[PDB]
Amino acid sequence: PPPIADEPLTVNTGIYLIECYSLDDKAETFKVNAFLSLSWKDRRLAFDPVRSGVRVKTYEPEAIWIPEIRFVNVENARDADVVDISVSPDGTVQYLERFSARVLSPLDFRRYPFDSQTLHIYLIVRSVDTRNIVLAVDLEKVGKNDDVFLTGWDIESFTAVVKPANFALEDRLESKLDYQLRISRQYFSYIPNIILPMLFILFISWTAFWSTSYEANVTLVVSTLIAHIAFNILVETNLPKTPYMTYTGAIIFMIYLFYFVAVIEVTVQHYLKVESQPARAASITRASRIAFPVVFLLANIILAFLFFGF
Amino acid sequence: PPPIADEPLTVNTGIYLIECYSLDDKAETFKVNAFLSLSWKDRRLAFDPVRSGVRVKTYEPEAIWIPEIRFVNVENARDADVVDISVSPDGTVQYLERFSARVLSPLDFRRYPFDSQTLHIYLIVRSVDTRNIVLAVDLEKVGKNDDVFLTGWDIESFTAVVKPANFALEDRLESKLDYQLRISRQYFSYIPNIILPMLFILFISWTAFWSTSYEANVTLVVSTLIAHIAFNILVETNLPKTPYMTYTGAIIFMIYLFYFVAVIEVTVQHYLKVESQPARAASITRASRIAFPVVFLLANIILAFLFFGF
Amino acid sequence: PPPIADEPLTVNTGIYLIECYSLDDKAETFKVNAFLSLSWKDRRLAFDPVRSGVRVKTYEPEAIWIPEIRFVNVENARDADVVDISVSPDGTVQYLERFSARVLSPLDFRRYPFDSQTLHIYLIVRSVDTRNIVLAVDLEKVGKNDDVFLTGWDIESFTAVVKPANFALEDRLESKLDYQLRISRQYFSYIPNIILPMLFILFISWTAFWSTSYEANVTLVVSTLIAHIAFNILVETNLPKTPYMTYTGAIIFMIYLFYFVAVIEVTVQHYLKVESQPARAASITRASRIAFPVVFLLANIILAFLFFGF
Amino acid sequence: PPPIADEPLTVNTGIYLIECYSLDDKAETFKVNAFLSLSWKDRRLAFDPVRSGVRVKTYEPEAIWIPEIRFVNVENARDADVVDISVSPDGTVQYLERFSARVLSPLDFRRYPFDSQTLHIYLIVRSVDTRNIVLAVDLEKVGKNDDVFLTGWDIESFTAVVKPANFALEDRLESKLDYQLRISRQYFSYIPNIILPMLFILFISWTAFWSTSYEANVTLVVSTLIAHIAFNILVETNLPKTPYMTYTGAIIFMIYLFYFVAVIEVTVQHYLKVESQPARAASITRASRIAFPVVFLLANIILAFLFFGF
Amino acid sequence: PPPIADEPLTVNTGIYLIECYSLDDKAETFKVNAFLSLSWKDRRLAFDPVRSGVRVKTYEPEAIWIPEIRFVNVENARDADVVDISVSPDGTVQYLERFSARVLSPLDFRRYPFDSQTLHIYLIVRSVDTRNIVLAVDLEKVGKNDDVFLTGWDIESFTAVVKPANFALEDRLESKLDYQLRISRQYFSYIPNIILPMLFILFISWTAFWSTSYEANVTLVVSTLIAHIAFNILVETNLPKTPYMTYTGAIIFMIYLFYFVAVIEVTVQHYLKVESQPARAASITRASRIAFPVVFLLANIILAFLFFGF
Ligand SMILES: [Cs+]
Repeated sequence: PPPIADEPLTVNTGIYLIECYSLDDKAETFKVNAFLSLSWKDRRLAFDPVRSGVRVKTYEPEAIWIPEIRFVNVENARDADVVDISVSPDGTVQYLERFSARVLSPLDFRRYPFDSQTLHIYLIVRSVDTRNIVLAVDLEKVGKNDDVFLTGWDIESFTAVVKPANFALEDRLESKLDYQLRISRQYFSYIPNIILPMLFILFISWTAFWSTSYEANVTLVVSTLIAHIAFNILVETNLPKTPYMTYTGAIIFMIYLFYFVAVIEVTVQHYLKVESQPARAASITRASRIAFPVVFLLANIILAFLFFGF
Repeated sequence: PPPIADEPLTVNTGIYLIECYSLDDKAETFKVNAFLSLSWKDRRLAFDPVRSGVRVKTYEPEAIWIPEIRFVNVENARDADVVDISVSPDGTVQYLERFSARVLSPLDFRRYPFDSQTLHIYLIVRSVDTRNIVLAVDLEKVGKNDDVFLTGWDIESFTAVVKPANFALEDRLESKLDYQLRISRQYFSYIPNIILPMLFILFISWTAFWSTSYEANVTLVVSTLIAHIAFNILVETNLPKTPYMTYTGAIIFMIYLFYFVAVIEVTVQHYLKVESQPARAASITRASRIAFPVVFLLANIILAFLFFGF
Repeated sequence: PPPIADEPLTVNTGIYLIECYSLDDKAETFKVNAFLSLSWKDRRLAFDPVRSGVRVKTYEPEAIWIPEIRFVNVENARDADVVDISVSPDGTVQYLERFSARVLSPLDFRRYPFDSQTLHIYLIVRSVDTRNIVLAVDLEKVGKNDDVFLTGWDIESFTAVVKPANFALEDRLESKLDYQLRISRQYFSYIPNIILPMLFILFISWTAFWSTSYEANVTLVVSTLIAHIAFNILVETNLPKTPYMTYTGAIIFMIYLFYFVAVIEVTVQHYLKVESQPARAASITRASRIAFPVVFLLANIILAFLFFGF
Repeated sequence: PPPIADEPLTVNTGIYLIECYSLDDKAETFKVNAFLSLSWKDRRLAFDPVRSGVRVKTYEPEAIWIPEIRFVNVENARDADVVDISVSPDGTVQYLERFSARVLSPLDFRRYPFDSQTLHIYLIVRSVDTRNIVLAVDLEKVGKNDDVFLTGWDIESFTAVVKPANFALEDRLESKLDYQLRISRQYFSYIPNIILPMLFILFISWTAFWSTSYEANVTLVVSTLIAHIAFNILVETNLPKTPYMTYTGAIIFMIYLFYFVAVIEVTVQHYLKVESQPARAASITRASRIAFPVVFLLANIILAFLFFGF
Repeated sequence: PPPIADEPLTVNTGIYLIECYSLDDKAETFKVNAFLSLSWKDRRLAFDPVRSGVRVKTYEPEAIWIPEIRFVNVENARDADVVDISVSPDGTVQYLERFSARVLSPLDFRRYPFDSQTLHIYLIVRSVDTRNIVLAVDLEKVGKNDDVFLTGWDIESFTAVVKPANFALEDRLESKLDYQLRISRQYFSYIPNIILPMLFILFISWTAFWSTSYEANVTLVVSTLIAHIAFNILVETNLPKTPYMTYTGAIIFMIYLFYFVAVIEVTVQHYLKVESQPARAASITRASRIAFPVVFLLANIILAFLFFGF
C-alpha cells in the first residue's frame, strides 16, 4: 500500500555500526552489526495531534507501508530485528532496525601487510509506481560507536556518499547508496612473526660465504631454503589467490633468488676449488660477501620504492 | 489452484547473478546470490484496467497460484526471499525473488592450474494436470552485475540454453533449463608459489652432478626430494580425488623420477669410483649434466603437448 | 486422522536420487538430494469422478492424512519440501517430496584404496491403531539420474530390499525398508600421489646397499624414513580410526620394517667393517641387495593375496 | 494450561538412541539422534471409552498441555519433530518425539589412546504451581539400537540414573535426570600409525651408539628428533588443551629426553675422542647401548604402571 | 502498547549462565547459553487477587507489552526461547527466557599463555515515549552454575556493573548494562607442548660450542632453527594478528637471535681456524659456552620482568 505522492518520494537512511568483526582476508568479507534508520513522508497517516492520542503514534510493521531496503553486497537475506516505528503528525515516519549481515566487500592486497582498505555497504531500493530515491540523514549515520572492534585493523572513518546512484534495472529504477568504512591494517605482528624471522634465515643462508666446506655449505644454504617455504606457505595461506602481485609475495619471491645464486656460488666455489684454482674460488666467495647483501638491500629499495613510492 | 489453460502453459524464467563467491575446488560446489524472474498467463485474474484500481495489481504469494520452481543441483532447499509480484491486466503475472543457494556443479581438473570451467544452475518444474514448459526471457537473464566476484577466477560469460529438456519423471513430466556460467582460472599465484618454487628445488637436486662427494650428494638430492613432497602435498590438498590425471599431478609426478634416477646416478658414481674405475664415474656424471635437463625439458614438451596441444 | 481400514494399510514408497555428493570417509556419512514417492488407499476421500471436479484432486498436506515417514540413519530431521499431492478417485493418494538429508552409512575400509561400498537409506514408519506396512513401487525407485555424481566414486547400482522388516518397538510396531546404494572407489589418484611416491622413496632407502659410507648411508636410509611418515600421515588422515586393519595401513606398516632392517644392515656393515672383517661386511651388504627386494615383493604377494585373494 | 493435580505430578521419560555419531575429542561434544518418550496423568482429559470414539484419542500438541522438557548440556535448542501423542482414558498421556541435538559432555583424556568414557544427556524441567518431578520408564529407555555407530568407539552400555536431582533454581524447582552413555575407545589404529612408528624412529635415533662418526651421528639422532615432532604435533592436534597430563603426552614427552641425552652422549663421545682419550669414548658409547633401552623400557614400566596400575 | 508510567520505568534484568563454551582466541568471541530474567511495573494489568483467578496470572508474549532487550556485542540476533511469564497483582511482570548467542568480547594477549581475561555481555534497550532504565536483580544474576565449562579456562567470577550507562543514540536514549565474566587461562599444556620443547631445541642448538666441525655445527645450529619455526608457526596460528607484542611472541622472537649469533659464532670459529689462529677460535667458542646461556637467562629475567613485573 505505497504512499500516494506528487513526486519521487525520498526515503532517509542511516547506519549506526554497533559491532564490527571477523574481517576475512581470504574470503574478502566481513560481518557487521548495526542500526538502520529510515524515514519518509506518508501524508496518508498524518494524524491530528490535539484531536487524539499523543505527540507520535507507535505502529507495527504490518500497519504501515514500509520501503523494502535490501543490502546489495550481502551473502544472505540480512538479519534484522525491528527496534521502533514512530509516525510524526505530518505523516512523517521514523523507522529503526538493528541488522547484522555479513558484507562482501573486496580488498586490495597490493601492499599486503602494509595495506589500507575501503569497505562497502549498499542498500538498493526498487520502485513501484511512485519512484523511490534514497538519501542519508547524517545524525543517524555518525554510526560507529567508540567501541568498534575489527581485530587487527585500525579504523579510520565511517562516512557515506550523499548522492545516490539511480539505476535502470528491469523496467524499474532502483536507488543505491554507498556507505564507506575505511580501515588500515595493524601490520606489526607481521614483523616478529614473519618479516624478521624470514630475514634471519636469509642471513644464515649466506653465512656460507665465510666457509670452505661444501658439506656444511649445503646443510647451510639448503636447510634455510626449506625454512623459507615454511614462511612462503604460512603467508600464501592467510591470503587469497590474487591475480596481481602482493608486496610480501614480491619480496618473499625475490628471496627465493638470493638462495638460488647463493646455492650457485657455493656450488661453483667447488668445481673451481677441486679444479685446483682456489685462486678464483676464495676470490668469488670473497666478493659474494658484499655482492649479495648489497644487491639485496638495493633490490629492496628498488622493490620497496616500486610499491609505496609510486 | 493452477491456471485453467488450453495448452501447456509456458513459464518465463530469468536469473540476475548479484553475487558469486566461494568456488570450492575440493567439494566441487559454489554459492550464488541472484534474482529469479518468472512470468506466465493466468487469464483467471485478468482485471479490467479502467473499471478498477490501476495499471498493475500487487499480490502476495498466498493470493496467486505460483509455479513451484525448484533448483536441481543444490545442496539444500534454495534460500529465496520474494521481491515483488505484479499482475498485468491480460492475466500475465510478473514474479521476482532473490535467492541464494549453493550449487553443486562438477569441475574438470584435467588442466588443473590452467583450466577453464563451465558451471551449471538448473530449475526443474513438475506438472499437475496442465503441463508446464519453462523458457528464458533474456532481458531478465542478462544477469551478472559488473561486480560479480569469484575470487581467483576470471569470469567469461553468463548465458543459458534456450531449449529446455522435458523429462518423463514418475508419471508426470517436468521441464528443466540449463543456466551456464563459464569461467577460467586465475593461474598465476600458482607460479611464484608452486610452479617456480617446485622447479628451483629440482635444479639444486641435480647440482650433484658437479660434485664428487656422496656425503654432500645425498644431503643434496635427498634434502630436495623432501621439499618436493612439501609441494606434492600442498597441491594434492587443494584438489579432489580425481579418478583421472591432472596436468600438475603429472609433472608433479614426472618430477618424482628425475629424483630417482638422480639418486641413481649419484649412487652409481660411487660403487664405480670406489671400484677404482673413475674412468667411468666422471664419465657418467659428466653426461647426466645434459641427459637430465634435456630429458626433462623434452618430457615437459612431451607432457605439455600431450595435455593442451591435443 | 488415519484412514479407517480393514487390515494393515500398505504405503508405497520410492526414491529418485537427484543428487549425490560429499561422501565423507572420516565421518562415514554422505549427503543425498532425492525424490520421495509415497502412496496408499484412503477410501475416506474417494470422490465420484463425474459428479464433480476432475480426474484427480490436488490437496494440501493439512487436508489429507499423511503417513509420517522418518529416515532412520540420518543426522537431522530430513530436509524435504513437498512437490505434489494427487488423490485418485478410489481413495488412492499420490505423494511426492524432494528431500535432502545427510545419511549415516558405515563403510568398510578393509581394502581401503581398492574398496567397494554399500550405502544405506532407511525409512521407518510407526503405527497407531491401524498397522502400517511400507513397500516399494519400482517405477518411482529406478531413482538415480544419469547424472548422479559422487566425486571419486564409481556408482554401481541403486536397488532396494522389497521385503520390509517389521519391528516391535515400544508397544507399537514400525516397518523399515532398505534402500541400497552400491559404489566402488576410484582408486587411481591413489597411485601417482600415494602408492608410487611411497614406493620410490623405499627404493632409494636401499640404494645404501651399494655404498660403503655410513655418513651417506644414514643421510640415505634415514632421510627417506622421514618422507615415509609424510605418507603415513597423509593417509592416516583421510581415514577413520578403524578398529581393524586396512590394506594400505598394512603395507604402509610393512614398509616401516624394510627401513628398520635396512637401517640394521647399514649399521652392521659398520661394527663389522671397523672390526677389520670386511670379509663379512661386503658379504652381507651384497646379499641384502637381493634379500630385501625379494622378501618385499614376496611379502606383498603374501600381503596382497591375504586381503583380496581370500 | 497445566494439569490440576493433588501432588507433584510425575512425568515419565525415555530415550531410544537411533543414531550416534561424530564424537569430537577436541570440542568434547557428540551428536545423537534419538526418541524421547514422555507420559503423565492429566485426569483433565480422561474420556469415557464406551461413550465415545475409541481406545485412545490422538491429539496435536496445541490441544494438550505438555511439559517443557529442555536438555541441559546442549549447544542449541534441541532439534525434535513430534512422532505421536496418544491419550489413555484415565487421563494418561503418551508422548513421543525424535530429537537430534549435539550434546556437550566432557571427556577424560588421562589415558588418551586407551581411555574409556562416560557421556551424559540431561533433561531438566522447570515447575509452575504444580511441581514437576521427572522419572524414567525403562521399556522406552532400553534405547540404543543394535546399530548405534560411534566411529572409532566401542559402545558398552546405555543406562540411566533412576533417582532425579531436584534443584532450587530461581524461586522455582526444576528436576534433572542423568542418561548415561558408556564407551571405550578403539585404540589400535593408534599403533600402526602413531605408537609403533613413533617407536621405530626412537630406535634408529640410537643406532648412533654403534658409530664413531659425529657427521653421521647427528644426521642420525637429529634427523629422527625432527620426525618425532611430526608425531608430537600429529597427536597434540586431535586432542584438546588438557590442564592435566595425558598418557601419550607423557611418553611422547618422556621420549624428548632419550633424544637429548642421546644427543648428549654422541656430543661427548667427541670432545672426549678429540681429546685423545678414546679410552673413555668407546667406553661410554658402549654402555649407552644398554643404559638407554633399559632406562627406557624401565621408564615405560614406571610410566605405564603409574597411569593404569593405580 | 507501553506501560503508562509517571516516570522512567525501571526494568530489572538478570543472567544465569547455564553453559559456557568455545572461547575462540583467534576470532575473539565466545558462545554462552544462559537465562535472561526481566521485570517491571505495568500497573495496567494489575488484577485483583480475590476477585478472580489466582496468585499470579500466566500470559503469552503477544498478550503483554514486553521491553525489547537486545544484546549489544553479538554476531547475530540472539537465540532465545521463552521459559515463563508471570504477572503479579500490583501489575509487576516476571519474565524469563533462555538465550544462547555468541558474544564478541575482545581479549588482551599481552601475556598470552599466562593471561587473564574479562569478557562482556551487554543488553541495551531503546526508549519510546516513557524512558527505559535497565538495572540488575542479583538473585537472578548469581547466574553461573557450578558446572560452567570453558575448556582450557579457569573461571574466576560472574558479576555485573550495577549502574547502567544511559546514551543519547539518535533522538532516543537507550540504557546499557555491563555483565562481566572474568577468566584466567589454563597455561600448562603450553609447557610440555610448546615452552619446554621450544627450549630443548634451543639447547641442542648450542651444543655446537663444544664442537670443532662446521659440517656438524651447521647440521646442528641450522637443523634446530628449522624446528623452532615449527613452534613459531604452531603458536602464531592459535592467536590473532595482535597490533601489540605478546609475551610468547617476544621470547619466541628473542630466541630467533640466539640462533643468529649462535650461527655467527660457529661461522667465525671457522674463518678464524682456517686462518691458522685457533689461538682465538677455541677462545671465542669457549666463551660462548657461558655468554649465551647467561645473556639468555638474563634476557628472560629482563624480558619476563618487563611484562609481568610492571
Ligand atoms: Cs647432513
